[PDB]
Amino acid sequence: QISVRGLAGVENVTELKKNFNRHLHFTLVKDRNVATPRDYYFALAHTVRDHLVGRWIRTQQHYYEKDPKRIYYLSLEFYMGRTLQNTMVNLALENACDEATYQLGLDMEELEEIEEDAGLGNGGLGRLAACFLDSMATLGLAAYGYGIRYEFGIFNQKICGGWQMEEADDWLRYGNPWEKARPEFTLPVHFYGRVEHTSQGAKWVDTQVVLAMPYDTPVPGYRNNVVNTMRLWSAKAPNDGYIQAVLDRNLAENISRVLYPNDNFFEGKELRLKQEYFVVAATLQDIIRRFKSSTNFDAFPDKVAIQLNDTHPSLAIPELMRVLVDLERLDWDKAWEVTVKTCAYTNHTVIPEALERWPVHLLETLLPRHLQIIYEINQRFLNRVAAAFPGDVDRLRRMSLVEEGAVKRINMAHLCIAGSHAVNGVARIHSEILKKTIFKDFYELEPHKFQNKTNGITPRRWLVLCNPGLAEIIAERIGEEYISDLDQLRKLLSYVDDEAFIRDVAKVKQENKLKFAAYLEREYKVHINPNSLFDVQVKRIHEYKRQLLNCLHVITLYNRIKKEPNKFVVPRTVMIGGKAAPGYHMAKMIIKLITAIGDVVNHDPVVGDRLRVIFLENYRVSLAEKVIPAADLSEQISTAGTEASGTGNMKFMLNGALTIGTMDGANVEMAEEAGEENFFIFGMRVEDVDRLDQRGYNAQEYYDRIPELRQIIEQLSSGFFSPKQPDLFKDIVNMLMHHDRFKVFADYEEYVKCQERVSALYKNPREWTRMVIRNIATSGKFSSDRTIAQYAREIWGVEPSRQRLPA
Amino acid sequence: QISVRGLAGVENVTELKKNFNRHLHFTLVKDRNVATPRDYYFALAHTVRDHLVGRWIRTQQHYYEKDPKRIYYLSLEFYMGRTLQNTMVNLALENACDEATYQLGLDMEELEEIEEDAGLGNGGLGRLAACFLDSMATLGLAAYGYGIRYEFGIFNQKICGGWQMEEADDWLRYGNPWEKARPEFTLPVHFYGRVEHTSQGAKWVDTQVVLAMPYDTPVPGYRNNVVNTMRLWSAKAPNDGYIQAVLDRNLAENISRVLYPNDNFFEGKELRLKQEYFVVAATLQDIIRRFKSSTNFDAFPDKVAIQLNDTHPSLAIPELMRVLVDLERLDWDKAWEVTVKTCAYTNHTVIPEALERWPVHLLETLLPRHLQIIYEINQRFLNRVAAAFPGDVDRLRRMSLVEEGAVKRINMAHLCIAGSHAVNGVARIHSEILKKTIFKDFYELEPHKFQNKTNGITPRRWLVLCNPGLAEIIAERIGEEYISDLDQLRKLLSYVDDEAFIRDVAKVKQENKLKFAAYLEREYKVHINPNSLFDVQVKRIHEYKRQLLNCLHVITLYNRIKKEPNKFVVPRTVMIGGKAAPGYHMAKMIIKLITAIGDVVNHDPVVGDRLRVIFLENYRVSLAEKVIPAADLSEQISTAGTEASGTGNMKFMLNGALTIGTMDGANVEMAEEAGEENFFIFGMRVEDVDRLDQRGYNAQEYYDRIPELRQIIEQLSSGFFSPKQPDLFKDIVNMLMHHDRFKVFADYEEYVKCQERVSALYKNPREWTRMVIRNIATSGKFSSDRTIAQYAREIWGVEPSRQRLPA
Ligand SMILES: Nc1ccc(C(=O)NC(=O)N[C@@H]2O[C@H](CO)[C@@H](O)[C@H](O)[C@H]2O)cc1
Ligand SMILES: Nc1ccc(C(=O)NC(=O)N[C@@H]2O[C@H](CO)[C@@H](O)[C@H](O)[C@H]2O)cc1
Ligand SMILES: O=c1[nH]cnc2c1ncn2[C@@H]1O[C@H](COP(=O)(O)O)[C@@H](O)[C@H]1O
Ligand SMILES: O=c1[nH]cnc2c1ncn2[C@@H]1O[C@H](COP(=O)(O)O)[C@@H](O)[C@H]1O
Ligand SMILES: *Cc1c(COP(=O)(O)O)cnc(C)c1O
Ligand SMILES: *Cc1c(COP(=O)(O)O)cnc(C)c1O
Repeated sequence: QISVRGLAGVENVTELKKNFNRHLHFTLVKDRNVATPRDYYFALAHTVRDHLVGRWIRTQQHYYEKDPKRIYYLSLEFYMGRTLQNTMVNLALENACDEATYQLGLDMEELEEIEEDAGLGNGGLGRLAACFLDSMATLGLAAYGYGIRYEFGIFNQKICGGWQMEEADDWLRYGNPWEKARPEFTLPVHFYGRVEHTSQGAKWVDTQVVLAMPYDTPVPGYRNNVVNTMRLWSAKAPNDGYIQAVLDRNLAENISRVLYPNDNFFEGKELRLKQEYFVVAATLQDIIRRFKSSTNFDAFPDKVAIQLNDTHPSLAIPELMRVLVDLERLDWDKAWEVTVKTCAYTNHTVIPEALERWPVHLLETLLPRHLQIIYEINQRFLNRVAAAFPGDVDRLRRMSLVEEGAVKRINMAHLCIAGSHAVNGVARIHSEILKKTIFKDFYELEPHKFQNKTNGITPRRWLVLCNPGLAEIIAERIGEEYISDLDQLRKLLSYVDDEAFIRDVAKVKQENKLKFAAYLEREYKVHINPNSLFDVQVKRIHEYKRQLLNCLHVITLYNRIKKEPNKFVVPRTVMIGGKAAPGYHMAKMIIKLITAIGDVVNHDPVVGDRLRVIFLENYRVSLAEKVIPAADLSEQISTAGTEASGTGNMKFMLNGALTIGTMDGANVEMAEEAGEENFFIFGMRVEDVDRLDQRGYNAQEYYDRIPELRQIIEQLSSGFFSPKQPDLFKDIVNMLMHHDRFKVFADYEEYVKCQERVSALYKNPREWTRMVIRNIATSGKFSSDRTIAQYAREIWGVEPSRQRLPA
Repeated sequence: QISVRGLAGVENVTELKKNFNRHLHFTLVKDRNVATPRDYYFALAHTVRDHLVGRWIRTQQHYYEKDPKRIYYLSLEFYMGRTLQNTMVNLALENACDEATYQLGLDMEELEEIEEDAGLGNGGLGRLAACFLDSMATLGLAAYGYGIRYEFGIFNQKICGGWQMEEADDWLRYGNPWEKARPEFTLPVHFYGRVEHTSQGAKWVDTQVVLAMPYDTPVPGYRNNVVNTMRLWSAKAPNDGYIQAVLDRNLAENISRVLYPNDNFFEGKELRLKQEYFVVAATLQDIIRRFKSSTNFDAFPDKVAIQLNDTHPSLAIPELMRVLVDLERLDWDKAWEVTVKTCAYTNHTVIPEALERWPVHLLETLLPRHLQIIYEINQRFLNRVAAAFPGDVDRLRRMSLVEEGAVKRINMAHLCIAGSHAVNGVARIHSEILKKTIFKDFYELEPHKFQNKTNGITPRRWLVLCNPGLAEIIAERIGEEYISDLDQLRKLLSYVDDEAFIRDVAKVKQENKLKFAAYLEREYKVHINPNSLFDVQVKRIHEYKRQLLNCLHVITLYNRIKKEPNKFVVPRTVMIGGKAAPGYHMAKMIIKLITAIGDVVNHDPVVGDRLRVIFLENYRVSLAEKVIPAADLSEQISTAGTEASGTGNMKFMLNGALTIGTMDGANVEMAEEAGEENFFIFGMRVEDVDRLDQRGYNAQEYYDRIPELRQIIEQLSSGFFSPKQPDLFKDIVNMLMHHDRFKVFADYEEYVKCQERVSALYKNPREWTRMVIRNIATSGKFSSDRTIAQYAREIWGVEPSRQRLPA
């Protein structure tokens, strides 16, 4: 036992054991002689869940009595990962459960590995929602997460012949012990139909109804006895040839069947639009119901805050208007005032292909009334623009919520800005770019709406839970208070010259690496050298994230070794992992290239154990918890101006890895906090990128001037990495040479040079560790508690509280 | 409190209460201030379920240790109804739970009404399976019920404008506390593919796989601590555009989506065939697995008995052969010997349109290997016939498993007889008819195979549970032993002249009628006179059951009243209820006719409260438990030779109703047991029916000779019962006059006369009750415990046991 895991009291352990046996018997209907590890996992899960119940019921009862302003976080993604360990940590039950299971003859880690990840998200945006829920509970806010209970989350990735294969993520197969179905709270959602204009107001009729059934999952705060709720909706068909009619119910229920895995290119698919309205319509009725139980909607914004995670739930704006105007009978102007003061929008990217632009004909058929409301919103908004900038007809077309052209579309981002009192970017540089480029016109019209809220990650899951060894040595010296006040890590700077601490920091990292190296062999049968530098790049596969630039460096290292075999080089294990969206051809070709490189490099006798290339299969939250604590070097190399913020970068910094990256997204603030001397910065800044675009990017120039780069391209073209299929990577070479929107070649030279400096420092164990200490010590700003406290104070208008609850 | 409901001990009640509160808190995650009646129902349900667990685990553990011969009852239908009260009764917890809930300020009856019926059956055949499970557990047999877990059971019937409307039976919406999912025991089921003939045996390849996930439901015996299992399979797709692929999983899972409600006409639908193989394939693998854990399959028949409930699971025969021959490598002759000794078949009807005759092209595409096995079975069987009856070529074509003609079909009944060591009818007269007509050729070839097993009903649900008042007065005089030894009711004959008993029997019936009369107003807002004779006919709507004959009598009574308004007539409340299969036009027209008659009769001032016609909506198991105890007259009027047995008839006899009926099915044995003087028998016997068919049935003859009958037909034709739609019932009149396969007119005169005798007896309260006592006293033979004991001894080769288990 380690301290930060709580106390293992005698009667506490005694109680856990009897309840464990009680659940195995009564709940699982099992007996010790036939129970399997999975059965034991569920017994433990139900045992821990029991401890949540009392707190969950009184927290909600408390909000009913106090009636504080309620925060509603709307998102179509909640990348939760596993729940068991996180629950024990927040309830201070980890050591007790560890002891209790030990006495029962069971290994708790083994049991924890049985839980399926709740992968209801694609990557950053979904995981941000998850960290936010944790921080909002830890800060005592009356917050509710609202989304969709997908029967199938992000697909499980299988690598066959070096290619990605997608497999259904049937995460509910064995059941979900954490959720509680609330069929009694089912609500109706309407689709299609037509709008009738009677004497007194518009009426939406002849609609098809789909029921929204909620499932509640508890969200425990960190040791403050606060347990908030994450409510996820499931689609159900109303009960009203016979056989075919029953079988056709599936049509309606398909709405909550699966998570769309396309995080790169917006697809105007009808099913996706249905999902977006489904979550919005059910959620708003729930919100209003709770409000009416606290008819003067003037106080609505004082009791309700709705945060839109990107434009995915943007229909909340016209839906709130529909309800207030059509159902509650408020006049337009009043309803609009309430709507704007209630809603706030968060943008996550400036890349055009990711922005939602719904075809008018789709909204016309599916949501006829909302389209009319959107047109009216646009009309009134443009009248305001026309009055502020008389005669500027071009601005009018640019700011319109309706885009003209081949097919008319609705720009959901413009809709969100017009209908929100606050719009924020997720990193200082990103928020600035929003004001200077993409949303410049809106900023000039309403400057007060634009804010910045730099992202963060929760130190519970991303430190205490996944790196107990590091959390312990830190606590030994500054206490446990930093876990909910991460800024305290700064006190660690006074230990940068402490020989003992330096030794412990390095020991923990070594232990994490051996632990991960072992895992690689157990569950994947691959052998790596634990003494090599762990060079890691894990995140979804995208051209802008430039996994390709990493590949070029790897090949360069390989070619240099083959050039001078007996020359010493710092050993490296290069790990790249991440999923590619199913229809993203280039991303899939990049995964293939990575494995192809490994096939050559990992079997070259001359290389030995000096260089290894491994593709981490099925990267997901639970895998991130294993690899991040074991990393030495974090690759954050997106083209300057493309990664809005990034969050994986923060996870690595908090866990003892140094960072090599561009001045993009949050990397800028990270370097600023730790000091540029303690970061491995390289490449073009946003300004350099622009200037290059003015001139015109010509990749051929770099190819002609850099011999090493030329050699790599020729190897790719000639089939050096694909003997049986010589032209296998022709698409990659053609993209790099003629239409690379992300300028991979432009940063190649500086990148390779920077990597040499990384290797130089790694050769000096003591100085590498001292730099690590300086990074960990200054990672405090990146806690989602800080992010949430800012949202609370500057956007929602509520004060966070660290005050514990009762028992 | 009443005796037969067990003791309400102090610490037993104390324990139930604390566990009730524990579940409401920890399981339902609720608090007393927001809990609804449904929440209380679930808390109680989980509380009672807890008491089942210990017994369930040791009963199964016991079978593993003793290793007795195992009985497998295969059925595509299990009409279970509600489980809460039945569980309390069998566990002797009813009074304790009643007291415990009372002390908590709750009414247990109210809570019991919240449970949804598990309606996984159509009628008699499905309910028989349910009663059988109860008796097998009560008799200590190591029995397992195997079927399909339909997401939607028999449709809920709504009557709109007098017409039947079907509504999806979403019985799992709020969850099922009685079942335990066993995903760890999932098995693969194969479909389609092709057969490869290699060197060593045939091979079924290129198949599509569908997973079978089992859900176990406990089946408690009556106070013997035995808890058997009913295992129901659910269809799941294997995990191996992306979105569409995931959505298409529904195709595979549609197999267990809904129960086919067509109990009248066989439809060769592919989905139904898939359901039949699905249950058979998953079940047999489970059976074999359990056997191999008890490779000499010679002892297989000594450890396994498979009972086929009708031909629906007949594929078990060729599937067992497939496994033994193709997988286990036994030679054909040996495998066949094992198969025959293992399987037994039960027939439920002689009506040709109900018999399963699958088109060869369907089996050819879906189950190619089974078709080959069936052909081989047929070939060897016909060689035996040819040898026993040399030169009888006609017999060869008649007995073939393959029917020639427009489209080749497989006669599943012939397959079942050839592959079973026992074939039984469900009532003496039915079994005889099987041997004389439909299966005459098979009987002559193998007389030893044919048996009779007269049906029965369980006295727990059909007496103790639904009629506690009657069960109590009986117990007061002869004890409680009759509940599991129904033959003891005969001792009641010595009380036929007991003035006290006569008074109590009549009092209970009166109380049941007032109780039902009240229910009719509460949940259906209809007022009836509790002092009238309750004339009831409840069962599925079929032409052979002749609800139409009942209608003719009702109209006759109405016309007689209108004829002589001031003439005294015994008051009657005629209740008819039952569902019509969705595609059965005539059955739906009959329901409409019933309501139409009520619309006229119930609003005629001259009739007053002397005659009322009510159609009991949504007849199902839970409704049967309410109306049967309240009935005075039971209508069992099927055309002689058409109702194989009937079971509703037995339920009425056990609950104090007199019976008016034909000498059909079990009615014959019932009259034989009680004495014909104590039964209201009328109409043609089977012999009379045949003779009429020889001559030729001419309905016109009856129409011309019976004035009262002529008047009714003219009223129907002229639109007397359908003013706005004069020809609404032209199809009914046309059927009755020109093509009535069931000779409604032929029994009309005798039926009306018999009904007059019923009314005459009802006018003498004392003599009516004495006759009732003679019926109840002789209903012992109709307990499913007797039926099951006979199956056990004469077919399965096992001895029933009344010995209790431990605790
Ligand atoms: N239709 C979709 C569906 C999903 C996405 C999506 O997942 N997008 C992202 O995750 N974006 C990521 O969200 C993170 C959290 O703010 C940022 O730090 C990161 O820079 C951004 O790229 C984008 C569009
Ligand atoms: N394809 C199907 C589906 C369902 C059925 C069906 O439910 N049949 C019956 O219920 N038949 C009934 O089964 C009872 C139990 O033995 C008998 O007493 C009764 O006489 C018989 O008609 C018949 C064919
Ligand atoms: O009418 C009410 N009376 C008492 N408590 C209530 C009432 N409505 C809500 N509550 C409490 O408030 C919690 C919040 O429920 P919500 O509507 O899901 O937010 C409930 O679980 C109850 O504890
Ligand atoms: O290998 C075994 N060891 C000990 N008990 C067993 C074993 N296999 C089955 N059992 C017991 O037998 C019960 C019957 O399981 P079944 O296979 O579903 O019939 C199980 O719940 C166990 O109690
Ligand atoms: C933190 C996280 C992300 C986001 O990583 P970035 O490098 O910021 O894109 C994506 N996936 C998982 C599973 C994560 O844990
Ligand atoms: C007993 C029962 C039946 C069978 O009734 P019969 O009159 O024999 O056809 C049908 N339905 C239900 C719900 C039953 O309880």
